[PDB]
Amino acid sequence: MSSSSKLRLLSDLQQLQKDPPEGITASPESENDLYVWNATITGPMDSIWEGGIFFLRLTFPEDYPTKPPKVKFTSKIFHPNVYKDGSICLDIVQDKWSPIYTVDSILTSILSLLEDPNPDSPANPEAAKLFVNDPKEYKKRVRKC
Repeated sequence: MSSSSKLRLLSDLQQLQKDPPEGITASPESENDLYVWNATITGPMDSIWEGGIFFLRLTFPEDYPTKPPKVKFTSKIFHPNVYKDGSICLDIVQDKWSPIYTVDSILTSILSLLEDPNPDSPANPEAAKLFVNDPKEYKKRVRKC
């Protein structure tokens, strides 16, 4: 189980280093622990996110990819699917996890959440209600966290 999770994490990193997705970076924090990663994503170049860069922490279980990583924002953010501690409500790293998802797919999915939030799972109900009912105020709260 230890060698298989190491090998899969090595494989996920090799994929990212070969074809890095636009605006996304990710890697182990230290070469001695493949199970704790830092990542950055670049928000859409629109009037809400303004190309802002956000920091994330991914921590992987010992039996990855059978179980998903835990992913959280370490940058502060105002967003319908992000809890106060930065943890993200995203079903593909939760109830809908599948070993088919690499770090690349996970981070690509999280960037999509930024530009297109899911109002159905409001981790942040205030943000969700503004996104749905008052977009000008939503944008205001996004830009001043």
